[PDB]
Amino acid sequence: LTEVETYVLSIIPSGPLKAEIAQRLESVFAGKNTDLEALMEWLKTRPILSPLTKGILGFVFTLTRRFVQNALNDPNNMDRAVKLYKKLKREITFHGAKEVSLSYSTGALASCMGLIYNRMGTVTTEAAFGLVCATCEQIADS
Repeated sequence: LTEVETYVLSIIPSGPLKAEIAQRLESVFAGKNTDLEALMEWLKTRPILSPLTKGILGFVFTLTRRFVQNALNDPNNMDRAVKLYKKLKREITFHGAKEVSLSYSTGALASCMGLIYNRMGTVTTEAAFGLVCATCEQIADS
């Protein structure tokens, strides 16, 4: 979480929105804000954020919806996603997961988040965080 965050914020364009998001990630994290629905509707209606970025945030929040499924979602990316997912099912640590994921393209990583978002419980939370981190990192690096 505390690692994840700075990686997540790095793909948010500058402005008061970044602060709103950091604020919301932290209060969810801390179990202070428990209203996922109010949160998801809030996120769904945010301007500025690319659909992919909304989907990634939606995933993170769900971790800590059609617009998320569609955002995360070509066949080449889907094939690679399955191959990454095979590995992540076998990942128990955050860094193990992160290091493996970084070897895949942004499209494969997004699609892989998509796979897991329809199959929560098929990879551990640490693994899911690792994937989020790698995805954000690749996005920021371009």
